[PDB]
Amino acid sequence: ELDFQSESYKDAYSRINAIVIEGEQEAFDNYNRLAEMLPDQRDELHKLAKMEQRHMKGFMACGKNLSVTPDMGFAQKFFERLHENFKAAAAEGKVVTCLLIQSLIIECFAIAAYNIYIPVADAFARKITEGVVRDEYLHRNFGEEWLKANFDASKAELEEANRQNLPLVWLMLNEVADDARELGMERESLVEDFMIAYGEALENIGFTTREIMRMSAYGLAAV
Ligand SMILES: CCCCCCCCCCCCCCCCO
Repeated sequence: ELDFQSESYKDAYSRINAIVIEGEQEAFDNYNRLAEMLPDQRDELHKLAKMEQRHMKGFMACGKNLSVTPDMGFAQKFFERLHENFKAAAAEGKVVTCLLIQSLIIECFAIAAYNIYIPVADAFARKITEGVVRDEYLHRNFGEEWLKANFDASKAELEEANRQNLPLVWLMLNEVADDARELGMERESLVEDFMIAYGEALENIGFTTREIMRMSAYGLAAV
């Protein structure tokens, strides 16, 4: 009983949908830079970027389906600080920090958003998103397997990158709140599903329960 036609919904949608398009666009780029920095896995590293471009096109289609023009300007600025950190990190061969930003933080944020979105999405959008989500399950998380295979060498930079970057996702959660509520996506649910995905991700890489509690609390304990 959400009105996908009303002006509130389309308005909030212009920004939310833009965020996802932009996030996919930057994932595409990011996974290309990662293809350079790790030329060795560039094959698998190139397949993911392409996959996100597909996903990006899908969400664009979700936009026209609702006859909504996505505010791509607002979306660019939503990702800017994290995009800056990724760029700077990338410049300096800091591949661990790049993977944490893209493979862990960005992709946990998206998986959380997609699952909250589905049960309240319109028919077309729900289909695309179910597809996107399936694609994410049925492919290895590259950066996560890498970081895991390389944990001891990467542990310290990860903790640092987590301190530099986790708070920015926290800002993004607060910024996206109003509009997401309009779409029927509860803010509490998003924070919850994010932490669950991120915490599990940090476990898989090699962090202990105590380390995971410490690292997860870095955004919210400042708030
Ligand atoms: C039309 C999609 C609805 C879900 C919107 C989620 C609200 C904000 C989260 C955006 C996260 C974008 C990350 C994409 C990265 C891709 O790998």
